[PDB]
Amino acid sequence: DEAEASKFVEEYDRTSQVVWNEYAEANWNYNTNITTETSKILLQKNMQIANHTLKYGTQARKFDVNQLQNTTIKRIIKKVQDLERAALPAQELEEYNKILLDMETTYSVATVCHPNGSCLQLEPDLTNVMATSRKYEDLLWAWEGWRDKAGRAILQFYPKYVELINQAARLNGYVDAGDSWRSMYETPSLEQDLERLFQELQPLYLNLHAYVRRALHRHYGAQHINLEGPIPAHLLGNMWAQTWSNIYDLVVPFPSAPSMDTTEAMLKQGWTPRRMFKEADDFFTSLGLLPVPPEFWNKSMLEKPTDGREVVCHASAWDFYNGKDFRIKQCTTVNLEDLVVAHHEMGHIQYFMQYKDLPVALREGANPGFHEAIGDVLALSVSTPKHLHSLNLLSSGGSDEHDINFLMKMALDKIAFIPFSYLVDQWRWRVFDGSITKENYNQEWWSLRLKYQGLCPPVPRTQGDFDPGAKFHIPSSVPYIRYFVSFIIQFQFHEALCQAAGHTGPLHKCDIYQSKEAGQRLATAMKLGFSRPWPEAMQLITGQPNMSASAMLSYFKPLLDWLRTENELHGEKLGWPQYNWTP
Ligand SMILES: O=C(N[C@@H](Cc1ccccc1)P(=O)(O)[C@@H]1CCC[C@H]1C(=O)N[C@@H](Cc1c[nH]c2ccccc12)C(=O)O)OCc1ccccc1
Ligand SMILES: [Cl-]
Ligand SMILES: [Cl-]
Ligand SMILES: [Zn+2]
Repeated sequence: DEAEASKFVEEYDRTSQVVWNEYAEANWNYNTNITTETSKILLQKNMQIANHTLKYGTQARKFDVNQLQNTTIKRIIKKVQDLERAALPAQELEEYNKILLDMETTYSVATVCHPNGSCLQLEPDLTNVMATSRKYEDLLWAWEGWRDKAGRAILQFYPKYVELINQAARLNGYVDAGDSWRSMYETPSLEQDLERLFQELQPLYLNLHAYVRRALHRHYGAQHINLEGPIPAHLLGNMWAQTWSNIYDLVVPFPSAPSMDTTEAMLKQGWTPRRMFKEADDFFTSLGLLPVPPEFWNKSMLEKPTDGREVVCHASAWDFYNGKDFRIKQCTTVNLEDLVVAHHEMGHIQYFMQYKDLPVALREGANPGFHEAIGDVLALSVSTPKHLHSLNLLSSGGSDEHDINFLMKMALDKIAFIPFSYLVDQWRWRVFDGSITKENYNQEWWSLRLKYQGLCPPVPRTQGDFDPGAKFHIPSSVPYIRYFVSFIIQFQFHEALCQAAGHTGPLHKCDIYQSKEAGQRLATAMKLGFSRPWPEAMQLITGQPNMSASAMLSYFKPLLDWLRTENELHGEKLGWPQYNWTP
């Protein structure tokens, strides 16, 4: 029993390193150059990894996990018993593989053109229209156009995807795919936990929603904005209305206090994509944390290719499973937004390197949310006026008005995201559990878009529309609740790391730069990887075991007070009692 289990673990680990390393590069070649050849080679490398997973997964299932003495060994074998997609019969496996590939390619090659012959890709073209245009009709063209081309074209694949991913999940002992996804957190109370955490941030979100709805009322006209209704989903400076910081100019609390154009400030002093990752590297090393290998700089795709290549532009960070080769792939634009994104990517990279000496089965974040949180934590300190001024991207800081402005900028990004990141997998769990059918995909999406976010589609939805398909993580099959957890827990990390750094006074003024006390708590948690249940890693960073929104609420507390006063003086109905309103 016990000695065979130890040998199995070792054999699995060394062989997976080879098989997963070979898969990583084939997958990289498809991502950095979408062709029919790299698509073929990947689908073939899917079959080799499936063979490995099946061989070792079948053998792991003959071990009684219950009889196993060693805790680490027992936790590995149990994980290896989950074949995931490899549990599918050969014919379904290759269909599910082609489906996943066809959804990725469809999303990534989608363009939106005018009759004049000019066509727009999502990054950077449609993305810039969403962020900078203040014309109702232009935003609507980019918003509808993206959903017409990407969303609609994903719909032919999705019901077959749901069937196959669910089947593989049943074959691994789960009730459905969303059940398999939720189990990554190892928390039976998970749904309740997240629901409570969502309700905690309701008052702060409803007040932000009401404040911004008024500002859109000012700008876009009383005829197009309902002050008791949902906000049209194309007016928030982002394609999915998931973050609202790009319309900051429309909502500035104190316009008498102008802040530098951080983007033109980056362009003015000749910031590059390379510079942005070099600065993220520096923030990571300032904490006493690992620098990126030299190899990283030679192998990563830090900017969008210009040699006429078709790519997956939605960013990702890569582990090639040898402990040396880690890469980022980003279609980077020189702005504050992608500087924050670069840090997110470098936190994934830092995580790979921190747990690189664990068995591969344990080479994961404490939970998926821990992995998304790490780069966002540093980025919170980066985005402070103090630190931005030190990068020469600002000129100051000080007055309670600059404070409210900075906090508003932060809330338009962080608070606005809470209902959205909660939504996606609420929709998807109900698609997976069978309660939402292909008949109700879209209607149920907008039902939740209304309920949680207070948004309405600017144009009524017709038959054949599949608006979830216009969002990366859906055709790409990436779980989303990881980002909801991340946004809550990053402020907990921030609060506790600020305490270690000896920050007194308001949390939003904290800048953990160069703190070896902050660095030590992240490194100690990250080195665990997936070895222990996550409340341990949570305890190690924050001195306690639970997820809480209190650290986030504390950070925005001065904004909540300002929003309440400001909304109360404008007589705003919080929420959307007239929910059925459509523009
Ligand atoms: O890079 C990814 N994952 C990403 C996307 C991906 C997943 C799977 C296959 C292919 C690609 P991303 O989250 O970095 C990633 C790439 C750019 C931002 C991130 C994102 O998606 N964010 C969400 C949420 C979001 C909105 N605004 C922001 C701002 C900052 C962070 C997140 C965020 C989004 O909808 O785009 O995976 C790293 C990893 C490997 C192994 C174990 C654990 C983690
Ligand atoms: Cl949508
Ligand atoms: Cl997840
Ligand atoms: Zn991420």
